[PDB]
Amino acid sequence: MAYDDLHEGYATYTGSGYSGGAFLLDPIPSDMEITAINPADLNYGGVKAALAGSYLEVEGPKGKTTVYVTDLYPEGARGALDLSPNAFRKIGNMKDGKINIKWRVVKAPITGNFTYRIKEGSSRWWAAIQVRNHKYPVMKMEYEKDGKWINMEKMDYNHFVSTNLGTGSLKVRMTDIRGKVVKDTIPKLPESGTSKAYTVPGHVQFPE
Repeated sequence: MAYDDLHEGYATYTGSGYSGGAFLLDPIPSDMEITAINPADLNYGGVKAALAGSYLEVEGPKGKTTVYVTDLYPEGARGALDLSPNAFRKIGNMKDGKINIKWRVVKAPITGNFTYRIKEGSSRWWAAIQVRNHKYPVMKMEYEKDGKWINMEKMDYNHFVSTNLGTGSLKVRMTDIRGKVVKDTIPKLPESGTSKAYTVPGHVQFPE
């Protein structure tokens, strides 16, 4: 109904998600509080991986904490989260196995601008571009070509994808879950698909 509405569900805990999570957000600091998220809640607004790299404030029987969303919780029911143990311990008893929670999307406790990650295989012909360090969920990414703004499809693996992106620097614009839009420019994509993924610095952030 609204993006920041309270969700009721359950949480278990897991050690997965620090490395190899579905949203390709590595490296994740080993002491970060993180979660995997069920697929229905993940795909808010009909955007795949809408909530990938979002932060959630999660309340359990013992208190509240904030977690970075790094992975899919496969087959997870609506409302359900698979927390890292450092997060789970803060809000419940690990000996219970599974606890009732209430959670909502919150502003990222971060500083600085976006960083972009260009997936391996990317070029001006086909590219997958991830936004990192974003204050709110990224719902939309578009790039400019011949004076037109082209919408990029967000994929399950938390990158936006297009083909035939054109030449020169890539002018992009990002829309958050509140509908705030920021514009940035990324250097030229390679002329042949890259063998390795790489990151490039961004210069903008969603407003407070």
